Amino acid sequence: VQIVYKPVDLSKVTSKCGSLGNIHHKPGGGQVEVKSEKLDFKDRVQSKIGSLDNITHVPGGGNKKIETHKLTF
Amino acid sequence: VQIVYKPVDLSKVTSKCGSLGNIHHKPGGGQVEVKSEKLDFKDRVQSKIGSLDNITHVPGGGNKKIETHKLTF
Amino acid sequence: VQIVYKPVDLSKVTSKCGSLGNIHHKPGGGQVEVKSEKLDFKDRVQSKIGSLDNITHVPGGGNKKIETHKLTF
Amino acid sequence: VQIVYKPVDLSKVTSKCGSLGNIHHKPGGGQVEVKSEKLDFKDRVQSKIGSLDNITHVPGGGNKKIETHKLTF
Amino acid sequence: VQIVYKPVDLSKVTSKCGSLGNIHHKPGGGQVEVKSEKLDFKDRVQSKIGSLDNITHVPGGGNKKIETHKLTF
Amino acid sequence: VQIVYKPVDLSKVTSKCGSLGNIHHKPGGGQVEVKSEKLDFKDRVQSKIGSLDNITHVPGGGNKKIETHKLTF
Amino acid sequence: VQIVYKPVDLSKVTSKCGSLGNIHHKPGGGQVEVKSEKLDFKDRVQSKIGSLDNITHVPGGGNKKIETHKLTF
Amino acid sequence: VQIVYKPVDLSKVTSKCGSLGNIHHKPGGGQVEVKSEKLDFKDRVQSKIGSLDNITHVPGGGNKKIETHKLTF
Amino acid sequence: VQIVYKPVDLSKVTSKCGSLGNIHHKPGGGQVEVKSEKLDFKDRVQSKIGSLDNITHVPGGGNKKIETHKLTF
Amino acid sequence: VQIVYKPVDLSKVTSKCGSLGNIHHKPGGGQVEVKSEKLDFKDRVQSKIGSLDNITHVPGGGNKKIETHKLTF
Repeated sequence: VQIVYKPVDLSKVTSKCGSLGNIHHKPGGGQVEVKSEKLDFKDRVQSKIGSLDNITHVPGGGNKKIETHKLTF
Repeated sequence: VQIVYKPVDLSKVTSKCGSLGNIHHKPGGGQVEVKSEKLDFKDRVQSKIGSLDNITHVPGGGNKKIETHKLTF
Repeated sequence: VQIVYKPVDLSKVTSKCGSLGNIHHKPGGGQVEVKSEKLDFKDRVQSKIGSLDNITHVPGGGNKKIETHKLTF
Repeated sequence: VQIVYKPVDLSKVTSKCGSLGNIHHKPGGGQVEVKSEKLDFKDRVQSKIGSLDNITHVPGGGNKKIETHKLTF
Repeated sequence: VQIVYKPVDLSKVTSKCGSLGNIHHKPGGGQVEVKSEKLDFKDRVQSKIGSLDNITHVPGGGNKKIETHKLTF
Repeated sequence: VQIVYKPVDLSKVTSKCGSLGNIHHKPGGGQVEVKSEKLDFKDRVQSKIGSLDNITHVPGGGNKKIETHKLTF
Repeated sequence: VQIVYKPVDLSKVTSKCGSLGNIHHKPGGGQVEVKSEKLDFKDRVQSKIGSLDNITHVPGGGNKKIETHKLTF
Repeated sequence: VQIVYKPVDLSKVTSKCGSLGNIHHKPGGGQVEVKSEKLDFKDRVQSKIGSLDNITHVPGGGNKKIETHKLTF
Repeated sequence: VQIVYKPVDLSKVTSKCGSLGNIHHKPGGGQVEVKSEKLDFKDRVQSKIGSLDNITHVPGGGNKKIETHKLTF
Repeated sequence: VQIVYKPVDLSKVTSKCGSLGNIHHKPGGGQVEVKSEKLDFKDRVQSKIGSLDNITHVPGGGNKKIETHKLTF
């Protein structure tokens, strides 16, 4: 048997911004509490427990491009 | 048997912005509580327990493009 | 047997914005409580328990394009 | 047997905006409570339990385009 | 046997807006309560339990285009 | 002229409580707004403007006794 | 002229409590706003403007007794 | 002229409490805003402007007794 | 003219508490804002502007007694 | 003219407490802002501007007694 796999891609992902400006992010603080006797995790776990966070993700043009090229028998 | 797989793509993903401006995000704080005796997770778990977060995701043009090219027998 | 697979795509995804402006997002804080004795998760679970969050997702043109190209016997 | 699969697409998805303006989103806080003795999830579950959130998704032109190209025997 | 599959598409999805303006979304807070002894979910479940949320989805032109191209024996 | 003023009082004000118990007062938050150009107050004014309060007055027996003894010509 | 003023008082104000207990006061937060150009107060004013407060006044027996003994010509 | 002023008082103010207990006061945070161009106060003013407070006044028996003994010509 | 002023007082103010206990006061934080161009106060003013406070006044028996004995011509 | 002023007082202010206990006061932090161009105070002013405080006043029996004995012509 014969297989040919030549997927072509000629693509653009473009972002044009003149100016972002004055981003103000001032969060007031809260309170967080957790109480859990026994905890048992296994096999590829990614958890977040009792967390009070604040993020400001201001990329000056942040673009993604994902591809996946699978081939199996 | 014979297979040919030459999918072509010539695509644009464009964003044009003159100016974003003054984004104000001031959250007042809250309160969060959890109480759970026994916790048991397994096999590819991603959890969030008792979290008080605040995010400001202001990309200056944030575009996605996803493709998946699967081939199996 | 013979197969030919040459799907062509020449597509645009465009966003044109002159100016976003003054986005104000000021949430007042609340209260959240959970009490659950035993918790048992398995096999590709993504959960959110007892969370008080606030998000401001202001992309300056945020566009998606998704494709999936499957082929099997 | 013979198969030919050459679906062509030449499409636009366009958004033109002069200016968004002054979006005000000020939610007053509430209260949320949950009490559940035993919880057991399995096999591709994505849940949200006891959550008090607020989102402001103001893309400056946010457009989608989805395609799915399946072929099987 | 012979098959030919060349569906052509040359389509536009356009949105033209001069200006959105002043969108005010100020929700007063409520109260939510749930009490459920035993919970058991399986096989591709996506649930929301005891949630007090507020969303403001103001895309500056947000358009969709979906296609599905299936072929099987 | 002659005046005699000997008002006698031998009074009890009693409260007997065995046990108060579990008083739960969890108010959900609201929103309040006021807009008033010019405000002019004088001469023994006690006002409350634009206030979102919550009180829990649980005295373990709270009793009043008031008297006023006036005499004039 | 003659005046006699011998008001007698032999009074009790009593509170008997065995036990108060578990008083829970968890208020969810709200939002308050005021906008008033010109404000002019005079002569014994006590005001409250734009206030979001929470009080828990749990005296273990809180009793009042007031008297006023006036005499004038 | 003659005046006699011998007001007698033999009074009790009593509070008896066995035990107060577990007073929980957890207020969720709110948001408060005020905007007032010109402010002009005079002559014995006590004001509160733009305040987000929380009080827990738990006296172990807090009793008042007030008297006022005035005499004038 | 003759005046006699011998007001007698033999009074008790008593508080009896066996035990106060476990007072929990955990306030979540809020946000407060004020903007006022010109401020002009005079003559015995006591004000509070833009304050986010928290008080826990737990006297182990806190009692008041006030008297005022005025005499004028 | 003759005046006699011999006001007698034989009074108790008592507080009896067996034990106060475990007072927990953990306030979450907030945010406070003020902006006021011109400020002009005079004549016995006591003000508080832009203050984020926390007090725990736990006297082991804190009692007041006030008297005022005025006499004028």
